[PDB]
Amino acid sequence: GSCHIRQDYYNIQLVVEEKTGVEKRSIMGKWSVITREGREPKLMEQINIVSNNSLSETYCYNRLNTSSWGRQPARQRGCGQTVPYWPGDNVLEEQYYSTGYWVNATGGCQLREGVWLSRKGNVQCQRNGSSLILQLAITMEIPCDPVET
Ligand SMILES: *[C@@H]1O[C@H](CO)[C@@H](O[C@@H]2O[C@H](CO)[C@@H](O)[C@H](O)[C@H]2NC(C)=O)[C@H](O)[C@H]1NC(C)=O
Ligand SMILES: *[C@@H]1O[C@H](CO)[C@@H](O)[C@H](O)[C@H]1NC(C)=O
Ligand SMILES: *[C@@H]1O[C@H](CO)[C@@H](O)[C@H](O)[C@H]1NC(C)=O
Repeated sequence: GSCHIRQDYYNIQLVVEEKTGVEKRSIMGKWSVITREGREPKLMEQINIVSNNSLSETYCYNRLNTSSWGRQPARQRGCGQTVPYWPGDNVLEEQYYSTGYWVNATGGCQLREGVWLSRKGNVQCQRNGSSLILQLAITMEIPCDPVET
């Protein structure tokens, strides 16, 4: 994925174990939470590179299958929409965990069976005040609440 070298202003404080998902306070690990100035925190993989004719490190927002973590995200996003996680949701393109980081996930934009998070979809609804648009496959449960209060 997108890679960026560590800058001296980065204050890396959180590492996550790839398979187990254990979070620990540390400055250094294979998967670390990186917050580039202004940007959302992201879990990034340390990768070996050649840069300016020398061996080095960089950090890349690479895909990570979080199934073995055995814990759910607080939000997910895919196909240009970000939604709260509701139990029953499928894995989307990225997952946000409550300690505070996005993970590049292994899913897509199918939120439930036959229900896609699609900006050009046919159903508008909300989850906890957050607006979303769904595309439904051809009864069908709508996994969200009406916009009317
Ligand atoms: C999640 O990570 C994957 C790689 O693990 C990213 O996919 C690659 O993105 C780069 C550009 O950044 C392309 O050159 C590659 O062809 C893509 N595929 C692979 C298999 O490497 C993906 O873009 C990342 N997703 C997000 C949302 O950042
Ligand atoms: C992620 O891992 C789980 C457990 O091994 C597996 O069932 C699932 O298919 C994996 N997802 C992808 C996209 O490989
Ligand atoms: C979001 O809404 C659902 C259903 O309306 C509810 O079950 C859930 O507790 C809400 N979550 C929060 C954080 O309010």
